[PDB]
Amino acid sequence: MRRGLVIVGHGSQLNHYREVMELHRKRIEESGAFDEVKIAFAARKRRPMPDEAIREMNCDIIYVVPLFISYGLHVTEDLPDLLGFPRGRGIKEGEFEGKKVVICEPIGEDYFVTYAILNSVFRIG
Amino acid sequence: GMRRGLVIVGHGSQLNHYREVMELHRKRIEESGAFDEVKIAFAARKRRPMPDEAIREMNCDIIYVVPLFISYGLHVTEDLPDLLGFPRGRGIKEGEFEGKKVVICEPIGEDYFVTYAILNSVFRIG
Repeated sequence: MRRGLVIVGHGSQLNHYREVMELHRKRIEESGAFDEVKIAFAARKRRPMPDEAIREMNCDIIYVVPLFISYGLHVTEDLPDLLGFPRGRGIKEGEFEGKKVVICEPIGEDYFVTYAILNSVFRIG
Repeated sequence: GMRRGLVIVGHGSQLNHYREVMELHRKRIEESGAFDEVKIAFAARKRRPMPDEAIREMNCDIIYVVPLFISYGLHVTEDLPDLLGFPRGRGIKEGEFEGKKVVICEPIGEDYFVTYAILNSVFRIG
């Protein structure tokens, strides 16, 4: 099957943020775990918006991952509104111009982010 | 072996889930034993505790201040160093704050652990 990923970020006035999104895009695309990998933004009218990434992708299922720490306003309101998806917390399985689309949970709670905190001190790799 | 502390510095939210995420990271690292002390603080919209207050509560040689942020944005390059009286800009920053050694570390954004966290929002292992 063809499985898609869209990474949805906040963006920033400073360039580093977009550059970080492109870094994960490239790392994940070159791994081959998904057939298609794109980035999108969910704040400040930043482009691409999630709908623009999704419309370009020809996949049987597309996962949208919020690159955000918590269930806040951007994740529970801005992102769902942008997709026409339900507001609030939790994973959301939906259809979007006849494609299957699942918004995932924010990364914040993951043990890998605990480890990223540790590794900001330990600098392993 | 030196007395090492960690201050995790976050953005916060008008909703509750950010504070609980911060608390969960603090609690995980406290129980792991990796550091002598772990505290949380905030670097947006006058949120509390601020980094200066977390540090003043700490009994350590060195304190590593870790930005819980994706990038070197306005919060990382302006708010966080202003709240510490450190100069603005990119990069790691090491100095002293009222007599204790403080290292502002890099934000977590570029870590391979963030790439894997992205993968695990999909794969949901653990």
